[PDB]
Amino acid sequence: AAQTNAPWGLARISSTSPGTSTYYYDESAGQGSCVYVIDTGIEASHPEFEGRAQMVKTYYYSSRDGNGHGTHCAGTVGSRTYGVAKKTQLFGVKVLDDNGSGQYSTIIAGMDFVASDKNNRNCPKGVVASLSLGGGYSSSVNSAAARLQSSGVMVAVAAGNNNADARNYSPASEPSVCTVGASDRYDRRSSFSNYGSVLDIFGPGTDILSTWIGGSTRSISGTSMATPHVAGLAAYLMTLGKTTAASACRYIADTANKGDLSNIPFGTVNLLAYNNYQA
Repeated sequence: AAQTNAPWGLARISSTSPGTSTYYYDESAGQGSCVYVIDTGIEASHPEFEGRAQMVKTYYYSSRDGNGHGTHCAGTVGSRTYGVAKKTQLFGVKVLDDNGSGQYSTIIAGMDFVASDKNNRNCPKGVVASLSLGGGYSSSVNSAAARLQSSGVMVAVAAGNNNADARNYSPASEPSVCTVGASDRYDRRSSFSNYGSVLDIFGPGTDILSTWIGGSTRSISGTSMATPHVAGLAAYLMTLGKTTAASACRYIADTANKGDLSNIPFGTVNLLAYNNYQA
């Protein structure tokens, strides 16, 4: 399948070169997979989600996304126009308040929730969790992410936006999950992207168009935007049967575009997520 005039990041993930604008992908499109977006919520009524999104858990007075961040990330995973995996099922877990903030204890509870809640959902092709959030190093936060991964969920986490080594941030620094840095449309490391040996992969993160609350759209930047590209890619590849939740991060690194990014510090992987789809 070909989506013309796609957001640059979608075109990038199906291309061996920057500077194109058509996204190419297998029509299976993540059907039969599920992606949990652990964030500020998801505006599931947005026409872009086509009935495939739902809130399953909140720790606050509403499950609604009063911020937009979670809706934007969910749109990059799986919206019809802005999403990588256009037929996946999206499940929202609201661990962040409408200012985008959340206590680590709530975030940990949300991760353990997903590890159990997947047993209440139909995801024959597999389960992914996208975590566009983080703070300072916490062994308890890292352990929660490790448990979620161990339970059979492909966990993708943002590297962080400090232009610093991600070893000092959580859950970015957890070795067993997929830690995602951000790149721009010219294949440069995004100016804010964290780096370091703990990164597994880069995805598009600068000037990413996606869904927003109020049935709208906007372009924003962050490792929060790169993470759902990788989460959606994992769901897409799992639906194709090419990999599993336990092996998807390694498979994405195996099959990435290699050596194409600029300003990658010595010791950080130079790997850009790529679907290897041959139309």
